[PDB]
Amino acid sequence: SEFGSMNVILSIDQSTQSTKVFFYDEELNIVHSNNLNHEQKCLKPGWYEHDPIEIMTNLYNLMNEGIKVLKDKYTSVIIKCIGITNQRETVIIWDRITGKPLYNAIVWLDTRVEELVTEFSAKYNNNDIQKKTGTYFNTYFSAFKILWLIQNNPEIKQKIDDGTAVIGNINTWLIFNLTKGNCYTDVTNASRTLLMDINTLQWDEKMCKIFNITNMSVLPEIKSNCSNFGLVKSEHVPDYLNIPITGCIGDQQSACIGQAIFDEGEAKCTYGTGVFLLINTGEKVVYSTCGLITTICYKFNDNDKPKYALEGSIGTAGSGVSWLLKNKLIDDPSEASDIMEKCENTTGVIFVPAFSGLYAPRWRSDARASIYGMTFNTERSHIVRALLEGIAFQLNEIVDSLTSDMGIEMLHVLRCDGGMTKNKPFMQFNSDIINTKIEVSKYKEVTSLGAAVLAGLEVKIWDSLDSVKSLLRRSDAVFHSKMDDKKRKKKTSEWNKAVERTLIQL
Amino acid sequence: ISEFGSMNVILSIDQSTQSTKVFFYDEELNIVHSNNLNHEQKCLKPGWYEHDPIEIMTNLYNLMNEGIKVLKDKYTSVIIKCIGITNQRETVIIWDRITGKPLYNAIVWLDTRVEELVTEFSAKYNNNDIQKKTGTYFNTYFSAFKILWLIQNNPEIKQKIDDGTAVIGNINTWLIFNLTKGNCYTDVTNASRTLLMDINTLQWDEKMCKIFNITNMSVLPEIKSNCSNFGLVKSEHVPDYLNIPITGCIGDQQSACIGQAIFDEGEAKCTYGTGVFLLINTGEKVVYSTCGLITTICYKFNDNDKPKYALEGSIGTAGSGVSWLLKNKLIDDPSEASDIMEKCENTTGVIFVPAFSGLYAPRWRSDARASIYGMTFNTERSHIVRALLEGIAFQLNEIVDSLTSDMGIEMLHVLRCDGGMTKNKPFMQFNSDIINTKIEVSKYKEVTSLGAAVLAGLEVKIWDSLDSVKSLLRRSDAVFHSKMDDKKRKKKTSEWNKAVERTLIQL
Ligand SMILES: Nc1ncnc2c1ncn2[C@@H]1O[C@H](COP(=O)(O)OP(=O)(O)O)[C@@H](O)[C@H]1O
Ligand SMILES: Nc1ncnc2c1ncn2[C@@H]1O[C@H](COP(=O)(O)OP(=O)(O)O)[C@@H](O)[C@H]1O
Repeated sequence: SEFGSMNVILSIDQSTQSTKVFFYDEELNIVHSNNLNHEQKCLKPGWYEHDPIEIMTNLYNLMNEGIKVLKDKYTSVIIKCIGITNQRETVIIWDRITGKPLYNAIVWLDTRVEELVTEFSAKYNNNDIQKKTGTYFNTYFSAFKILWLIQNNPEIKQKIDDGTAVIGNINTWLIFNLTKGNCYTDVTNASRTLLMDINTLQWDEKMCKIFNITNMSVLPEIKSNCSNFGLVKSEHVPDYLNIPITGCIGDQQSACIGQAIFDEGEAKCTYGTGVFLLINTGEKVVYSTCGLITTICYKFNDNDKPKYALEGSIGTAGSGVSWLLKNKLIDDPSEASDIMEKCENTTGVIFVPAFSGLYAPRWRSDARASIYGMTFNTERSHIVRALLEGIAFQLNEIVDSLTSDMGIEMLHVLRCDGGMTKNKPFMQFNSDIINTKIEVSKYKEVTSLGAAVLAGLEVKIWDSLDSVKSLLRRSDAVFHSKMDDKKRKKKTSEWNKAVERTLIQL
Repeated sequence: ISEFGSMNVILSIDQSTQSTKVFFYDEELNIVHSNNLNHEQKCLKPGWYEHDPIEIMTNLYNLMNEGIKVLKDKYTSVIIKCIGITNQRETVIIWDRITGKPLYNAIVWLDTRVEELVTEFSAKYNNNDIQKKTGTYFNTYFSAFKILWLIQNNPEIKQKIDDGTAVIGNINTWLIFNLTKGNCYTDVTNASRTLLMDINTLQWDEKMCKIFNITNMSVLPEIKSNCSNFGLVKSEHVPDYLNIPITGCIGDQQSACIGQAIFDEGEAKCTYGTGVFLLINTGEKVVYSTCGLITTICYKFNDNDKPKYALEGSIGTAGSGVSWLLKNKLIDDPSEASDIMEKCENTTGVIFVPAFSGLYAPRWRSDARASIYGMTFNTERSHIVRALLEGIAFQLNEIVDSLTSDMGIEMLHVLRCDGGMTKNKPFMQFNSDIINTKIEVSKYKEVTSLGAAVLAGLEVKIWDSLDSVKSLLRRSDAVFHSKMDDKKRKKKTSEWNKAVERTLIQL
């Protein structure tokens, strides 16, 4: 119909929970979006799988309905290019010629490989693994899952050996189906497999040896984030025939592009159910001394030195707000904002909210949630505030660890997203204790945003990264530290003591 | 009007902190009638706590006169045979011996204006010699530091003590003085709560009075035994009571031991109310505590009798931990606490050291705070509520294990329990397990007025022997025996010990 010309960028965000499509214009407004859940298959405990075909069929459905919606509004709809971003680590093995999965996707959240990680960790110098791949052995990354498949599945062992299978992360799987055969990954995804030399950006021989990948040609070419990943040829999305796929990045790194985290000492934190952090380390490979992850932030082109990052997680810290709600200590999450406005301090109350142990730098799985310093005067308010403060303290320990390893004194910025960022009193406390400028982005959808940006740069939609930079840096709330260093030292040491009581062996 | 025949009764007066109660017991110890009246709890500035001695007296006369009218409007021949007095202890009044005017309000045991003096006097004296003399260290609760404060900030009180025309009395003395229009008496149990009595010889102490500026020892009432003739009622305020004998007198906590039939060594009572505190009968042995608990007099029936002794321990306002769960929405009603301990068999590793006001005896750590340990995302209101309740039991067990170690015994004969936490049977059962004791909950709520009726009736020979009353008094309404093996007790109390360690370790 009637409304004229419309040039768009398709950004696909294939998430854990669902599949999203965003149609961006070249000013980076969302002209249209939709999404579709897929089933989160948890068979026995610790298992977590996806139907790779369900995901693909959801994707086609979304692509086809989006373009009809756009074409029913505008006169000349042009989809210029396609950006792909995705749940990392999650792995599929399939048949190179029919494209049938030889098994479901095994999601990053899956832990059936826990016993193997223990075994292989007892046998190998985890220190040499960290130098090679940027991380110790773990249950999240793809390799131990690829291994489990090789060990409990004769067909997968055999078609890996004969060279007629493909081992792919979700991006590879998306691009292979859309282009009817192309076998690619990018640097950021490749870095989440346990198979890639973190220094040379190549599939690693010794790592594959460790993991029984006997034939290295089943692994897709590692491309850079901007690159030609092929043309759409699928007959499932007829309107998209011959449209170029031109950006590809893992979700967490995509959100760094959406948050314009481009230079060293620039960092982004998500405060959702999970609370985790990425610090851009410039062109320097920094290895952590406290067990945090060395990753690839991005590499735009083949000529570029890649930019590196450091990664840290405090698990599902935002679920401590759900736990206050279960125990009636608040009635609505919004009440947490209210409480931290009214309540200036906790009157000496400290909450070490280690419900699942303490993560980096301490690494203590045996730590539990502990509240200290209460009197008859203590109220829901004080306990709720302490919990929230306990989240900030954990986060500060990670920042103080990563910044110590990087040889810097302070973060340039911490760009923040997720639902806890609606709490401004809480944002302010994080700024105080960490000693950092905190900016909350203008955009919710920083993850799809980064893939659109990458895809648009590759086809030269904008004339330079600087053109997009100032668009991307728009903040919606800004925070500077209002706490003196003497008071920071005093509080974080009261925290340290409370963590000591929590951990001392008796 | 009044046609239901003959009625012989014992009057029991319970002059409490909060109010004044009258109980008319028959000689089967049924309550034929009771009534009561609040008096004002005066908290001027912080730490201060006073009563109007006249308001109390006037409440008492009002209750006495309305009770007897009620009885006389029902019965044909009402006979009030004797009167028993029990009372809030430690609370002190100084008055004029001849007019009976108070020279100042009563200063309630709960009052702490004397805190600086206790600190001073404690820096100066061997608190160890004080304990041997009086059964306790210096404190803000007992009468002497309040009598002292009065002497120091009040020239009239200093002067009329010096010249011999004033009386220093606990609430019993005050009651008996006004009722009999002049008699000046106390009993052994009240005397023991003044800081002025030799805990061994039952005499007012010279040296202790020296310490406290009681320059003239004749202002102190004669120490009587618990059964004794305290005088006849002569007051014209209660005309119907003229010439009725006052024949029992005891401090409230010791009266409850009499009502709970706590007569032999190794027999103990615990109250689980807002406050949670314990008394263990030590037989005829004066046992001094090695952990700062109080050596007191349980009772002495007659002048010929060797007194029976007790040990006393308090965990402060532990029952208020249940109010704190309610403020923080962790339960909706105290009754939900019983429900929770039925359903919830354990706390899945969760421990609550409920030290809201610090830890009392044996540890004595004012710097301890309330602390909760061992939680995961799976922890629920139930687990925290049960942990708190279990934390109360563990504190109590430390006190029992202290007192029993000083007494040279291995186990309590019984623990007779009262208060509203005793409606929670799963909680009573856990205390029985951890402390390792038989727990009996009495048939009677009103064990405090019960004891004074018993004492008054024995004095006038209403019953033929203490054994006559004993079996009546020992009626229980619930009984608990330990269902926990000693290996599990050792494992739990040692997990508790470690949690108290984390709470207290200095960093
Ligand atoms: N006003 C608030 N104050 C503190 N925490 C909040 C507030 N609102 C939401 N949260 C927490 O934020 C998380 C939800 O944020 P979101 O980013 O949508 O989660 P997810 O990462 O699961 O998508 C939950 O942990 C929730 O309890
Ligand atoms: N079912 C119960 N479980 C646990 N505690 C209870 C229960 N019912 C009442 N309580 C507590 O008992 C105390 C009240 O008992 P009571 O002996 O009447 O108090 P007080 O000593 O103030 O007169 C309060 O601490 C109250 O919260």
